[PDB]
Amino acid sequence: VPLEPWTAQQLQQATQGYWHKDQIPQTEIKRILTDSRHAESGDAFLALKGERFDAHNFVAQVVANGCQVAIVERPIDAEIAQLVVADTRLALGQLGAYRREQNAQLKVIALTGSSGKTTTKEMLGSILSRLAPTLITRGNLNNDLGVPMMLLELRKEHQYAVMELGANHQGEIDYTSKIVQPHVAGILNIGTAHLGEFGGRDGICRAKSEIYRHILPQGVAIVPQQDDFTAEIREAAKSHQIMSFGEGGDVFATEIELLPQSANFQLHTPQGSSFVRLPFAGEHNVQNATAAVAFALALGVSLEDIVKGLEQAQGAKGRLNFIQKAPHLFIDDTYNANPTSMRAAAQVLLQQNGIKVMVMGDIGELGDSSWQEHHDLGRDLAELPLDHIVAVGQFASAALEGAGLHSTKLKAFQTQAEALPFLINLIQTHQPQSMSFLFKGSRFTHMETLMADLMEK
Ligand SMILES: Nc1ncnc2c1ncn2[C@@H]1O[C@H](COP(=O)(O)OP(=O)(O)OP(=O)(O)O)[C@@H](O)[C@H]1O
Ligand SMILES: O=c1ccn([C@@H]2O[C@H](COP(=O)(O)OP(=O)(O)O)[C@@H](O)[C@H]2O)c(=O)[nH]1
Ligand SMILES: [Mg+2]
Repeated sequence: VPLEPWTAQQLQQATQGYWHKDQIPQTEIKRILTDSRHAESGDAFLALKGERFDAHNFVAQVVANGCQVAIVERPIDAEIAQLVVADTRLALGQLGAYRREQNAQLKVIALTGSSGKTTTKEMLGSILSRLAPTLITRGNLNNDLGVPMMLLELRKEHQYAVMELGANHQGEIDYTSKIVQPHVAGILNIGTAHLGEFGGRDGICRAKSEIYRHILPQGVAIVPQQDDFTAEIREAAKSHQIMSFGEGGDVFATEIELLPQSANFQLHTPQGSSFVRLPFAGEHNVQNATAAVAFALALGVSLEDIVKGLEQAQGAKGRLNFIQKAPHLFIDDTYNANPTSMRAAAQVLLQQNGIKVMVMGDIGELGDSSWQEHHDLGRDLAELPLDHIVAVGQFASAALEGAGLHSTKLKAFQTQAEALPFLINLIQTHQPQSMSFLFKGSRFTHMETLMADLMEK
């Protein structure tokens, strides 16, 4: 915020809807929201429906709260101006697309990939915000509804927009990218497909490849040079000018030095080279950095400004955020977690100093291997130079059993409420000594709360 307001005319024109009983708002709309709990005077309540729910059911609530404007699929019997449209989900997409179009001064990026989307997006935001007002995706608003919701936040001051697209299924990326109308778009990588997921990895590649379809004239397609699908992705982008990142590509890194909380490397590009002291840890973040560089070069940003942007960029919440507290270290890497990611984080914890204790949560999405996965993990993780391995969750016992000849190193737990005391006690268990805490786990375990609860102590 703030938000550039809408006039009744603009709302009507973008959706081609009609004002119920000719009741046209005489004041502008300051905001368009879908949450009936927050709609107030000046807002336009957009009623969405879906699997087992229909926000049209809550229109009386926004009316009671002062809201006098709503965007609906069917006229409701209540005292409120109503812009009637055929489909409110499509109308939302049209409102975002219309605002995007009205902001002709924008240079737009759209990116996707199986991993590193948010990090790369943050890196670009850092680079571009140094130059001019820039709007980047917030949180996970990267789907059919999220993308347009973000575009509603565009303002005349914005010169750049970095839109993250997180869809993985056929036709989804075409939908959101068409709304976005990017000048530069591309794919970071193609990961693994869900167990039994229709299409497999090939399906993810075809889905994400839809991101090249609506690149504007004289635009640029960014492609990953080191991915199992590089050849297929290059073919999909053949109708556009191409720039690549990764080994053997246009933008790549050499002499990488992985430091405890950062990474050093020599950056190579068609616009020259430069050393980079990247304030992010791990090789994956170096790869994300190279992608950000390619995306930025495609927008005409100088190499000098790109490096400056990278060196002062900050990671997203829950993505390896180093929090130093007294002689103790707290690495908040709770955003999400998977098979690999969990073992990778363990290492980063090792590269640190003092007493290493990895507070992990449930890795949620291994259907039946939830026991087998956590079993082997706790086995290999407890086999590392790690000191203590606190495991919280329903499959925490699966890790304790897997520990095997390392059961004295791992102590399972069902809840944070039960584990918290163990960490507080384990703190003094080592008297005044430095300790490195690394909190990981799937998004639903919200391990950041436990970490916050332990730090607030
Ligand atoms: N290039 C990469 N390859 C593989 N994993 C990565 C890469 N960059 C980051 N990660 C891993 O992905 C996790 C999330 O990173 P990030 O939020 O940037 O990705 P994302 O693609 O936005 O996630 P989501 O799919 O939920 O949108 C990190 O904790 C990290 O382990
Ligand atoms: O009771 C509800 C359920 C959903 N929504 C809105 O409708 C959107 C889409 O909901 P859906 O269940 O279709 O997808 P989800 O967001 O849960 O993935 C959400 O982002 C909300 O903004 C709402 O207003 N009330
Ligand atoms: Mg994301």
